[PDB]
Amino acid sequence: GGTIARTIVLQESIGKGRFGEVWRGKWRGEEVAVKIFSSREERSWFREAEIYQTVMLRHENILGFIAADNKDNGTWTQLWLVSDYHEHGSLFDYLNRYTVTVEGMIKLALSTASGLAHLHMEIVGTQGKPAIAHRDLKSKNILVKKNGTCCIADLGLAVRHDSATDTIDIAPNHRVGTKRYMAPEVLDDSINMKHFESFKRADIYAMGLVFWEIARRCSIGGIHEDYQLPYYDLVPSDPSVEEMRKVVCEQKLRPNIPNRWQSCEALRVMAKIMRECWYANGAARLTALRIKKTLSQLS
Ligand SMILES: Cc1ccc(Oc2ccnc(Nc3ccc(S(N)(=O)=O)cc3)c2)c(C)n1
Repeated sequence: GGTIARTIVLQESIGKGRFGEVWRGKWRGEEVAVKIFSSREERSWFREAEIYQTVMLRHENILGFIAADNKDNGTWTQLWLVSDYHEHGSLFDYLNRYTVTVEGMIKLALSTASGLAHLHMEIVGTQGKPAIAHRDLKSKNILVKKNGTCCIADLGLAVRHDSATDTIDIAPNHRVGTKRYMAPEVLDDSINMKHFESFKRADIYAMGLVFWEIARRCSIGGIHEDYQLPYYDLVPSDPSVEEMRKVVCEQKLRPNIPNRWQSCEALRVMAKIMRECWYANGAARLTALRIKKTLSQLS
């Protein structure tokens, strides 16, 4: 019989995501995480399985993928994505629960940037990995390991670049990601979707907003800021594209960078990075590689 879903016992409901219900389960004694999709969600299940099975994807800062599989309970069929299980949940959950040291902030920002750098990087060869842009990077799509480093997950909305023919592996649909985290050029539809670099640039804007989320919780001498999502001060919960666009593109606002942060060297390097991810012109933004180097030198 099958060697995956067949032998997995589900233990705890984690919650309903955009696509896929998440569960914590047990696989030959080991804790695993399982995304369950229904048969009418086959497209999203397949696409996410496809991305995670990209040659040479595995990296310690991308979620460790185990298998896609089917499970027939006798009444209906379930479509399964199985992965490593991370007890701390998302970077969102961790930043709400906890404050971090300077050491902790740098681990979270570095590991995240290393994950994105791996995604973005083309590796030549037959086993060579295609460049990949996430398209929905946000604190809820990044998980926190026990060792205090991040890994990027929820790769269902990702696009892959064929550098041989300069084509993207899907016919992309405008504005698929989380509205709050969409880059300006996404919010106003000026993004050139027939340029793969444009997708990598949108990811960098989103990562800047995530770094901001982290930096707020770095507690030095007792001083830290409460957890907020980006633009908590400017837009409602569940903001519309129009609400986001009026703030990010018309009023040209970005999350606030507190005075406190220029006191410390680490927060000053982080603050400089945020601003250099938040340019309205994607071309001027830092690359994930360049950000990885900087946080490596800082650490
Ligand atoms: C392919 C796949 C399978 C499962 C999965 O879900 C996971 C994977 C790894 N770790 C977790 N852990 C986790 C634990 C708690 C919570 S929370 N926020 O509901 O407490 C969220 C995620 C979930 C994801 C994102 N992708």
